[PDB]
Amino acid sequence: ASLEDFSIEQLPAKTIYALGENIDLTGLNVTGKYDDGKQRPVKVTSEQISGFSSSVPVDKQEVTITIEGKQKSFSVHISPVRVENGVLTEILKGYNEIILPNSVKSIPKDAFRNSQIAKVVLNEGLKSIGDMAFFNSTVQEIVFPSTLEQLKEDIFYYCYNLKKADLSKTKITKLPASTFVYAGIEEVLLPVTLKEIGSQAFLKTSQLKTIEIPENVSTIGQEAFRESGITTVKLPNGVTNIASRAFYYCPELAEVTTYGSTFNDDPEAMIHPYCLEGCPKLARFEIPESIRILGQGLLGGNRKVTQLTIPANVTQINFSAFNNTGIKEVKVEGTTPPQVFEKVWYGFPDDITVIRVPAESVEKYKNANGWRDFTNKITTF
Ligand SMILES: [Cl-]
Ligand SMILES: [Cl-]
Ligand SMILES: [Cl-]
Ligand SMILES: [Cl-]
Ligand SMILES: [Cl-]
Repeated sequence: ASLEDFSIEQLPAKTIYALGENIDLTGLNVTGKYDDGKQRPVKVTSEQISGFSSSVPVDKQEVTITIEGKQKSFSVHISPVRVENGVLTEILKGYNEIILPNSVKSIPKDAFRNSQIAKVVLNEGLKSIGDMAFFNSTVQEIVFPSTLEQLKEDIFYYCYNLKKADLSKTKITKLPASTFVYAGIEEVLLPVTLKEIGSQAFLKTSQLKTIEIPENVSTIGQEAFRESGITTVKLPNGVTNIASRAFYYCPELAEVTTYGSTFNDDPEAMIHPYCLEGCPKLARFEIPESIRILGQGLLGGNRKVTQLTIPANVTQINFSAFNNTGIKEVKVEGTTPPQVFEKVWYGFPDDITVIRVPAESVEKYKNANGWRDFTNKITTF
């Protein structure tokens, strides 16, 4: 009935510790093999443990289990951070890479402000990141966890070396205002839970090559992609609010395309004024199916977009919406002409070639306010 050997069946759930944290054996499962032929679970306590210490940072620390003179080891990692009541309260200086312990529930405001770190691996269990958390940090790479649900503003503001932000597995519902202003991000992946992009979130992201807006986003904040380096944009059809100057002065923006079957019935749904003004390379522009109103000067100054389709949901086109453009051919899909509330519309260019509308609606369009200004250019699909 003497112990002959023992096996570590399951390691403790916590193997990444903050400085000054005691070991936690929850989840540790040890099986003992005895001289009477029986295998039994063995209760492991502090009395059977040696080699644990969270006094200094250690990449790989060997923790030994001793039972009846027999020994087996497992590794822990001591991170150069302090955590109080789930809050990351301190970060030691001079560490190029930090792996957050399992105990971090929140990162407070300015935690990594002006940090010289290269890489941060955020932990499973992390729920929120506070204001300016990585403001003007030299951080090059961040591993985000599936439990991240809340963000405050200006987190990666001035993060010139942050090449990528993969948030696709997080649960965030809002990307706050000014998240990546002047950041060096080349690519950003957003989760299915995302509903809105805050104001100036990608302001002056000169290296951001593209953007794919995920399926459940309804709102794109004011000047969200102003002066970004984005070459292409993908929008779900369920987008209802594209705020003013959202893609303002994007010098490399070549196309804005829509996708999917998402649809939101919202009477305020609108592409707000001067949304894609100052985009000279824009040559393909598509409107999401959920849009109800087309604001003023949406493509102001552009000459490369020659074709435009007005989706069937559009019920209103505002003053001088598309007149200062190179649009030659328009397809209006609605059987009821979009309403014009202006006496002088300036809706489309005087140099337009054709407006194609449903065959059964040609007379309605020819006699409708605004649309009647282009009666000579109105024909069927
Ligand atoms: Cl390091
Ligand atoms: Cl670390
Ligand atoms: Cl916002
Ligand atoms: Cl709806
Ligand atoms: Cl215009």
